[PDB]
Amino acid sequence: TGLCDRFRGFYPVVIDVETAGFNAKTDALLEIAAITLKMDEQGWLMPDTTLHFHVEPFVGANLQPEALAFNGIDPNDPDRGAVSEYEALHEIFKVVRKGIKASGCNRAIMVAHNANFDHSFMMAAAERASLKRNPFHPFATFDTAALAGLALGQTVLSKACQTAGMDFDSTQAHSALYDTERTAVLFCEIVNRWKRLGGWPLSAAE
DNA sequence: TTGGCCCAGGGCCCC
Ligand SMILES: [Mg+2]
Ligand SMILES: [Mg+2]
Repeated sequence: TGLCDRFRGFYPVVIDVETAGFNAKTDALLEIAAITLKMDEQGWLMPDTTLHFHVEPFVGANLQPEALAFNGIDPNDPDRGAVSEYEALHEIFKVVRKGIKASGCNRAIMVAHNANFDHSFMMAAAERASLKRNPFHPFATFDTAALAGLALGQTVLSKACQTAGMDFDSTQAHSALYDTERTAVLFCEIVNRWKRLGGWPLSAAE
């Protein structure tokens, strides 16, 4: 009933990014939050550690106005508190490598909504900053849109949360911290409901 | 417990 036995040794980490566009290679990463997970004694999954950073646009990054219109971020504001892609990701990777070790996992896997998006941005930022020993799987993800489709019959984040019996706020939507937390709680509830229904462990049904 | 965008009104929701 250990975390390391749940996902074949993958350590699931919830990620949401806010960006200045849809292209991971050309558009600025502006914000990232990460939430690691843990299992209790009863084997229920739940949020553990929470990290959140404002990110300084990389050298030569594009900034799409419509993106900034959508997320309401201003990369010029000297008050936002931005750090380098190197800084935010170094911190995230350190906390993650520590969680992998403590739980006896061997690799992290990104949990995110329409996960290829956040995965592509984090990987692009890691490559730019030349971070070595990136603990995240280089192509596998746990997409909560697909998981919600299965569990809840909904793929839109806000709707999936509401369908799962969670609160989800519009006026708080479109900020990394809130997004990541709701996503983490959605993922945990999906995993936990599968367990409550006797789908896990694989021996439980019989 | 989406308001606003994008291809008048409908449907979309990873920025
Ligand atoms: Mg968001
Ligand atoms: Mg997102």
